[PDB]
Amino acid sequence: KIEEGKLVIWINGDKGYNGLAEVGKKFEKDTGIKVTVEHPDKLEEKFPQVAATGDGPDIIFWAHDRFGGYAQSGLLAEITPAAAFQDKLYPFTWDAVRYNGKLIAYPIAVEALSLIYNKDLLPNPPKTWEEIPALDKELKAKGKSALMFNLQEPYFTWPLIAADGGYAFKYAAGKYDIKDVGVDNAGAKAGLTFLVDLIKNKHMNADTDYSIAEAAFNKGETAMTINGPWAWSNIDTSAVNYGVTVLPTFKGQPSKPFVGVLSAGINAASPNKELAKEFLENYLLTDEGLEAVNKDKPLGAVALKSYEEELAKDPRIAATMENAQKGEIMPNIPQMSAFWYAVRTAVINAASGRQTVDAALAAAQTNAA
Ligand SMILES: OC[C@H]1O[C@H](O[C@H]2[C@H](O)[C@@H](O)[C@@H](O)O[C@@H]2CO)[C@H](O)[C@@H](O)[C@@H]1O
Repeated sequence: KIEEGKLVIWINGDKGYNGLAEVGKKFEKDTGIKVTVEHPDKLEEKFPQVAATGDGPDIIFWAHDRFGGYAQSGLLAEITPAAAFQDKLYPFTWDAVRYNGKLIAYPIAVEALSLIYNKDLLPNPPKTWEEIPALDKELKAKGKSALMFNLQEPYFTWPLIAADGGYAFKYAAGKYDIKDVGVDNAGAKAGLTFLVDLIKNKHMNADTDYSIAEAAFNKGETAMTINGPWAWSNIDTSAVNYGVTVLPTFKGQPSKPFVGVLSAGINAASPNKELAKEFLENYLLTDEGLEAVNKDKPLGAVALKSYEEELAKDPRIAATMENAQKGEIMPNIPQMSAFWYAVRTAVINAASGRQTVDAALAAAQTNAA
């Protein structure tokens, strides 16, 4: 079903799909080959469906945690670029895209969450989570909440959990110990506990998705949020005054957000295996190609060494790096498919209050399998 001769590209609707579209015309200009850009839903789950029955895109863009899962199922393209090309990118980004001594994806960007605040409505930041229960009331004397952020997803709620020692899989002898999961440890339980007890005093709401958080800030209904560099485009153009800084201290310990790497590979069935390699190596990963993508919807700390240290200036990005290096990198193994949903469940359950904090989690230890 994958057609012989052309390119179709898959990337999420929060990154730059209008920036990556403009890059397509320079590729259509020289070689004459067609390059369509797309942004479907549940593409983390749609890809290993369409690929597992001989379909799907030429190229897919996502955090590196799924690609080891796609390398297991056997629906990827093993990339073999020259080592001189691997010398142009920060070496550690390849240690993400290497499941079992062999290559499967190019790295493009380095992601991490960072505290954004409404400099206008709230001048200085809180440095513990602990003071937000007092911070809420003062702004709630003007119809405005302290913090709001997507609670439904685990990516945003994990930073707070990890702080006090909350871990997916224990780091035992190079590889990851699957058999010791740590979502239901004493530190993690108390982390989640604080997210729930924030909500129980109406200082956040339980069912606040992504769209509500963004909009609420981007106009001004609330004075804080937790989001990536990708949301700086809409904030800038919605004309808000905002700094970026550290993700603050749960129990005098730093939030450890899971550090993703926006990476890309090619389909197993695909007949255009060297067509994407000429597109990837030459056009996109450049100080012209990564510019127009960063223009539309920022990536922050890019993987190509040359363009990264040209835009390392912005205190926003530096602060994004500060969180990132203080947090830890996402593991790549297959069960990271299952790990994310185990918590995704357990969070919402206790978040609203449907279940006890301890039961939802001590269940979710089982779910990671
Ligand atoms: O922790 C899992 C949770 O976060 C990540 O999703 C991120 C993704 O990493 C970013 O590149 C961007 O797309 O924002 C996403 C959240 O909306 C995980 O990759 C994914 O399992 C899940 O969303």
